Amino acid sequence: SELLVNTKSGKVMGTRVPVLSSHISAFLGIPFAEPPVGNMRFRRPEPKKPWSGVWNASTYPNNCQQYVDEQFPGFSGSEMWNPNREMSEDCLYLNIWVPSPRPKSTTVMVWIYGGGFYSGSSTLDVYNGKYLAYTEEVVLVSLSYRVGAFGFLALHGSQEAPGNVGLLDQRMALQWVHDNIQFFGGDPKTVTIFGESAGGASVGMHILSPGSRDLFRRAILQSGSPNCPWASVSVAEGRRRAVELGRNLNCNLNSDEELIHCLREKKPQELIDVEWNVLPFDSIFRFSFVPVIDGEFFPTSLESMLNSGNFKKTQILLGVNKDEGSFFLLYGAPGFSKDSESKISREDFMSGVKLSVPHANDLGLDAVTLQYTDWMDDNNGIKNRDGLDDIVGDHNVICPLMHFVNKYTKFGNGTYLYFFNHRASNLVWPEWMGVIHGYEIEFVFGLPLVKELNYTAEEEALSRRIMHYWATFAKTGNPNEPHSQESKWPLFTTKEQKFIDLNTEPMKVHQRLRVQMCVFWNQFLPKLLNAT
Amino acid sequence: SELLVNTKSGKVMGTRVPVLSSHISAFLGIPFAEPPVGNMRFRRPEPKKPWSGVWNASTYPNNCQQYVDEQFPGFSGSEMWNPNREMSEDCLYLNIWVPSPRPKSTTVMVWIYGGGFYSGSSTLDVYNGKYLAYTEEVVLVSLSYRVGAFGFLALHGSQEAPGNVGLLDQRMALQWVHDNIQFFGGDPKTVTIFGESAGGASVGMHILSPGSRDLFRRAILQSGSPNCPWASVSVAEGRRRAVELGRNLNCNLNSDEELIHCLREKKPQELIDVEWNVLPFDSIFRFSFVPVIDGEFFPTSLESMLNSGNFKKTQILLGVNKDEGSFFLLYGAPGFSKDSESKISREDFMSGVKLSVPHANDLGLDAVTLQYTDWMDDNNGIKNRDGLDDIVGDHNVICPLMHFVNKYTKFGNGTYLYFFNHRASNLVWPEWMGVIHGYEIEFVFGLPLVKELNYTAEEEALSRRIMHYWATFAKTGNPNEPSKWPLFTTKEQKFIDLNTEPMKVHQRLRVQMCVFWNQFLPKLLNAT
Ligand SMILES: *[C@@H]1O[C@H](CO)[C@@H](O)[C@H](O)[C@H]1NC(C)=O
Ligand SMILES: *[C@@H]1O[C@H](CO)[C@@H](O)[C@H](O)[C@H]1NC(C)=O
Ligand SMILES: *[C@@H]1O[C@H](CO)[C@@H](O)[C@H](O)[C@H]1NC(C)=O
Ligand SMILES: *[C@@H]1O[C@H](CO)[C@@H](O)[C@H](O)[C@H]1NC(C)=O
Ligand SMILES: *[C@](C)(O)CCC[N+](C)(C)C
Ligand SMILES: *[C@](C)(O)CCC[N+](C)(C)C
Ligand SMILES: C[C@H](O)CCC[N+](C)(C)C
Ligand SMILES: C[C@H](O)CCC[N+](C)(C)C
Ligand SMILES: [Cl-]
Ligand SMILES: [Cl-]
Ligand SMILES: [Cl-]
Ligand SMILES: [Cl-]
Repeated sequence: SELLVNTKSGKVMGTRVPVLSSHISAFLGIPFAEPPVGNMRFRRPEPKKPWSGVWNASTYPNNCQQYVDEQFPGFSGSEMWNPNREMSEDCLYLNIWVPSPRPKSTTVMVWIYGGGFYSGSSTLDVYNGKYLAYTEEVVLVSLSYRVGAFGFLALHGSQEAPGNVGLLDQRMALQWVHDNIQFFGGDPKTVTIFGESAGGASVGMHILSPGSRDLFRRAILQSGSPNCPWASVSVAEGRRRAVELGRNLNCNLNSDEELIHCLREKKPQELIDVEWNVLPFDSIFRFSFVPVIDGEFFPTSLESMLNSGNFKKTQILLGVNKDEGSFFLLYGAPGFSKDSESKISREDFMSGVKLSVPHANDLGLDAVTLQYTDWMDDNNGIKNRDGLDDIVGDHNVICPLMHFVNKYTKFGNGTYLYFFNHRASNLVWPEWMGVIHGYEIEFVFGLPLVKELNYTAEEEALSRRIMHYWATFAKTGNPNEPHSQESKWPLFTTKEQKFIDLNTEPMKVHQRLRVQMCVFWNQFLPKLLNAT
Repeated sequence: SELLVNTKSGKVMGTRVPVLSSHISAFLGIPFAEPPVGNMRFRRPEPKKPWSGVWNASTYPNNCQQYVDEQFPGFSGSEMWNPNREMSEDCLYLNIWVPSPRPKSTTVMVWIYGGGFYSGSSTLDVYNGKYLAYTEEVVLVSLSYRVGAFGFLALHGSQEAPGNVGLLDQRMALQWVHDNIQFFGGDPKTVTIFGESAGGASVGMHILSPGSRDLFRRAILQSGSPNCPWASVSVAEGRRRAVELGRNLNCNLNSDEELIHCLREKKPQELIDVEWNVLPFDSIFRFSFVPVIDGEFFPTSLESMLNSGNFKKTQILLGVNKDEGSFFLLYGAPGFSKDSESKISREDFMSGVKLSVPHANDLGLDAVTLQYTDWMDDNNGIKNRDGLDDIVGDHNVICPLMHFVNKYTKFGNGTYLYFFNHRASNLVWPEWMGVIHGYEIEFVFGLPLVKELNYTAEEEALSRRIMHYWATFAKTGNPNEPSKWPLFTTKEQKFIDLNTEPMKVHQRLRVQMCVFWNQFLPKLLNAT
C-alpha cells in the first residue's frame, strides 16, 4: 500500500491528492514531538512517543497559537498569511508530499515557514506542496514550530524556559526526517532545508548551530538570514522582555520559577494580547520573542562564528525581493495606506526613519536620513516613499543577507544569489508596494501552474524555471543543469560577486547587489553607533 | 594736470598708458602706510606721513616678502602668481587706474589679491587693471598687504604683534581710498571691494568687522569666504604657531617681548624658510599665518556674528569655479602630476582624504570616504582623482561659501551667485585639473580682450559680459542692466552658470555634498 507507511514511531495512513490532471500521495499532520502543553510550555520539545494503530494523516494539523492579523478583514492579501486551521499549543506536526509511484531514494526539501517568529503556519494555501513535489519529483516536507512567547520566551539559566525552543522544534522535525524519510522514498543523505523571512533566518541558524549541521545536506534562504537585526536578541534583552511579559500580567517576579509558573497558568490568548508591549521602542520590523544568542544553540556571537568559518560548509542558494520594506511600512509607518499612492511628506519621512532604525542615536538618524535623501528635491512625496521602502528593506533584509553571503562564501562550497523583482499581474496589493516581501513564494510553490489562479503564461514559465532551479539545486548543489542550453546562473564569488535577476525576461547577470547602501549599513553605520 | 594729483598726503605724478588702441591714466605704487620695517614688524600699520614734492607714481612697487613657488621653474602656469618684482617689507602701496578723460564721482572697485594669506602681489600681469577700468569706465584700485608671519603672526595680548595686521593694512588702504579717491575722479560713497581666494575671504571679513564696514559700499567674493577652514585660527592656535616659529629659529621663549625682539632681528628669508614647519598636521590647503578671531577685529566667532546678523548689510555677488581642488592636490597629494592624467590608486585616495581633512578623526575620514566613493567601481583611477578633487574643493571653498551665502542672504539686501565652469582654451595646465582655482580672474580683468593672448572670440565675449556684470553690480547693486541673472533668495536659492553658452539658471549649488560638509560632518566630529 502506497499510502500506508510505518515509521519509527508508528504507522501512518496518507491520502491520494489530485494535482494538475495527475495525482500524488500526501501525508498531512504527522506528529514529530509531544504536545508542548501545560507544564511543557516554554520547555524544550520531546520526541513523539510511539503510538498504536494507524495514524490518520489525511488532514492538515492545527496551527500554533499566534497573533492574528485583522487590519484588513476579508482582504485576501493579508489573510492568506493567517492560520487557516484551529490554533492550539498542540501544533508540532509535519506534512509530506510524495510522488506517485513512490520514488526509491530521491531528493528531499523541507519547508520552514516565516512570520517574524511570532506567526506562521505550515498549512497555508500558498505552501501547498503538491505542485512542486509533483513537477520536480521531489519529496517535499512542510514542518512547524512554536512561535511567539510559546516558542522563544528566554530566561537564560532556567531549564524550564531556556529559549530557542522554537528552533529546537525545527531541529526535531529534521531529526524525524533523518530517521523516517527513507520510508517515504526520500534520501536522508540529500535533504535541502528552505524558508522565507524568519524561515530563511532559521535555515541560516541551522547552518550555524553545531547541533543542526548533520541533519541536512544543503540550504536555501529567501529574504532572510541569521544575522538580521530582528532575528535575534541578547540573553539580557530576552530576560528583560520575558520579565516584562510577566509584569504585564501581574505575575510574581520574585524568581524565574514563579514567573514561569505564573505564565504557564495563563491562557494562550492572554500571552498574545500583551505580546507587543514588551518591545524596547516604537518600531517596525521588530518582534518580541525571537531566537537568543545563548552560548548553547549558538556557541558564540553570530559574527565571530561567520568570521572563523564555524558553520556547516556546503552549497547555498539565497536572495531577496525588490521591495522588501513596503509590507512593514504599510502596517506601522504614518502616511502609508493600502488604498492610496502613499506619497510621504517630509515630516512622516523623518518619523519613518526613527521608526525603522529604533536603536539609532540622533547622529545615526541624521546619517540614515542624509544617506537616503535627495536634497535637490526633498519634498518629493514619491522619492520619500520609495526612500523609506529602501531603508526598511536594506536595513532589515538585503544588507544583512549580503553581509551573510559575503562571509559564508569565504568558507562555503558554492553560493548562488538572486534578486527577485517581478510584480505579479494579479497582485491584490497596491502598485506602490511593488515586489512585496514574501511574494516570490507563490512562484516557488508553483501556484502559477493552476489555471484558475489567473497568472500569465510568462508567469507560469517563470514559476517552472524557479522550481527547477530550486529542485535541481536541491539534488546536485547547482541550480543549472550541466551541458544544457538555457542561460547559466553563475556562481557568486568573493571577487566578482555575481547574481541574477529573477523575472519573466531573459536572464541578466549583475554584480555587487546594492553595495553602496550595504557598505553604509554593514560598515559605516555600526562604527558610528559604536562611538560616543 | 591729468597725471598730477594732490592727495591729502602729498602730490603724485601718474603715467599715460596704452590699452586696446587707446589710453588711460595709471598711478602706480602710491604709499598708503608707513614702511612696517624694523621695530614696526608685526605691528599695526601706521598712516603714511605726508611728503613734499611730487611722488613718482609711474612704476609698480615692491612686493611683500613671501614664500616663492619654485615647483615648476619656467612654467608660466605657476610663475604667473609669483612676485614679478623685488620683495621687501616696505611693500604697503596701492595702484590706481583712471579712465581718460578723468570722470566725475564714478564707481570705484578695489581689488584684494589672494594667495592663502602667505603670498600674493598687486603687481601680477593678471591683475593689470587697465582693461577693466577702460572697458567699463570705473576707477580701479589694487591694494597690498603683509602676508605670512609679517602680516599675521598672532600673539594675542601683545600690542607689538597683536595679529591681523595684514587685514588692518587692507583697511588702511580702503581708508586711503575713502579720503583720496575723489581726487582721482572716484566716488568714495560707491566703492566695491573684490578679491579671490584669500582675497575673497578678506572681503568677507571686512563685511563682518565693524571697523571696516563704513569704508565700502558693496562687495564681491570670488572663490573664498570668511568662514573657510583655512582662513582663520583661534588666539590659542595663533600663539602656538607663533611660539613654534620662534623655537624653529632658536628664539628666547620666556616672554612675548623676548620672543618678538628675537623674531624682529631675523632676516625675512629666515622666517619664510621655516614658515611651514608650524602647521600642526601634514595637510593641503592649510596655511601657517592667517587671521585670528581676536575679539577685536572680529567681535565674536564668525558663526555667531553670521547668525545674529552682526555685519554690513548690502549687496554681494559671489561664486566659485568648477574644480577648486586640483591646484592644491597637484602640490601636496600623492599620485598627482602636472604631466599625466593622474589616475589615483585606492591607497593614494585614502592618503588624499587624510591630507584634505587633517582635523578629522577616523570615523570622520570614513564618512568623507564613503560620501565620495562609488562602491560599484572603487578601483577606477579617474573617479578617485575627481572624487579627491571634489573633496578638497567642496570642503575648502564651495561649501563654506554656500554656508556664508545662505547666512548672509537672511539679512543682506541682495545676493547674486555664480558657478564659473569654462575651461580656457589656451590653459597651460593639464586637462585633469579642469576649471582651476583662480582662473576666472583673467576673465574678470579682461585679459581675453588682448589679441596676442590668443583667446577665442567666444572667450572674449564671455570676459566682456563678466566685466560688465561686475562693473554694473559695483555701480548699482545689480549685475543686470534694466538673460537676467536672477537674485539668490533663501527660498529658491537660484544661481547661474558662467561660461560661453547662453545663460542657464539652476538651484541649490551642490546642496547634497554641502549638507554633508556643513551639517553632518561638523555634528559627527563634535559628537566623536
Ligand atoms: C481519515 O480522515 C479522513 C478525513 O476525516 C476520512 O475521510 C477517512 O475516512 C479517515 N480514515 C479513517 C478510517 O480513520
Ligand atoms: C567544493 O568542494 C570540492 C571538494 O573539496 C572541490 O573540489 C570544489 O572545487 C569545491 N567547489 C567550490 C565551488 O568551492
Ligand atoms: C619716475 O621713474 C621712472 C622709472 O624710474 C622714470 O622713467 C621717470 O622719468 C620718473 N619720473 C620722472 C619723469 O621724473
Ligand atoms: C533692500 O532694501 C530696500 C530698502 O530698505 C528694500 O526696499 C529692498 O526690498 C531690499 N532689497 C532686497 C532684495 O532685500
Ligand atoms: C519574516 C520577518 O519572517 C516576515 C514574514 C511575513 N510573511 C507575511 C511573508 C509571512
Ligand atoms: C587662496 C587660498 O588665497 C589661494 C589663491 C591661489 N592663487 C594661486 C590663485 C593665487
Ligand atoms: C508586522 C505587524 O503587523 C506588527 C503587528 C501589529 N501591532 C504591533 C500593531 C500589533
Ligand atoms: C601650492 C603651494 O605652493 C603649497 C606650498 C608648498 N610647500 C608645502 C612645499 C612649501
Ligand atoms: Cl556587504
Ligand atoms: Cl595692450
Ligand atoms: Cl624680478
Ligand atoms: Cl530672501
